[PDB]
Amino acid sequence: SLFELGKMILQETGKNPAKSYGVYGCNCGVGGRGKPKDATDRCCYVHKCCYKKLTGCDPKKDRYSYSWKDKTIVCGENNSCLKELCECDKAVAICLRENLDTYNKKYRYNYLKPFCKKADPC
Amino acid sequence: SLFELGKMILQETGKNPAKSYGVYGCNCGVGGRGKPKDATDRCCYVHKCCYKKLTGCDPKKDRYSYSWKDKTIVCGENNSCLKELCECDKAVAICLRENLDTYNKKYRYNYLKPFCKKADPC
Ligand SMILES: CCCCCCCCCCCCCC(=O)O
Ligand SMILES: CCCCCCCCCCCCCC(=O)O
Repeated sequence: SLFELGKMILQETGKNPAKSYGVYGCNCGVGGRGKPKDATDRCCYVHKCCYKKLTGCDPKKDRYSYSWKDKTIVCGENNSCLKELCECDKAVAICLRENLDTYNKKYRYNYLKPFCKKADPC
Repeated sequence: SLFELGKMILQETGKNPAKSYGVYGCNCGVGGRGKPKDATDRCCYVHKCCYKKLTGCDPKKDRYSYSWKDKTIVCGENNSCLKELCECDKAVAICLRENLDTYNKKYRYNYLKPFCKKADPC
């Protein structure tokens, strides 16, 4: 769910996840995808595409189990859809962390999301 | 949609809407309803209940028309659902402004939303 996702992003990036990513760029946070603004935005683009392969569970509301082992997100023993969900979430938290070097605060609150250029198919 | 809603909140409160209200209390922003933490939180509770009873349009996704007339939000006639939605948003934006006087920063990023006491039925 959003809870696990946020917790993962905090754990990987060290950053308040709604603050940094809730409305970032054309792909991070609320809304759908769009032409990505930068690498961070692409992480989110990839994450939303990842969600589309999911059937059987709801990425926003379904909670799942994971742990923190040797500073690594470890997706739990769940079920098939929840496992892949957890893996989508882990992957975006890692990607966001890896692209902290180019995170741009000026994209943090993109209230112009509805006007982002249409995303290409996943 | 979220676009109109965030814009009204900014126009009414003067505050970055996702920043102040995206994760506030047990009721504002992401997630569902819960026992309100304060007056600001209560505004969002009422807003979420307002959303509950709409039919015909999607409150988070569906754009609508409104105007800023003498610093008043004036909902366009739109259609039945979009107008009701517009009035839902207008109401919460006004409510949030009216309660800035007790807004509490300590509630701004409640990552423990899922553990709020269950909200009463709308
Ligand atoms: C209490 C519920 C937790 C709320 C935390 C929300 C933080 C998630 C925002 C980060 C966006 C993730 C990337 C994406 O949009 O796919
Ligand atoms: C692209 C537009 C993004 C706007 C995101 C922020 C929208 C408002 C957040 C707070 C909503 C308060 C009312 C409620 O929670 O029901």
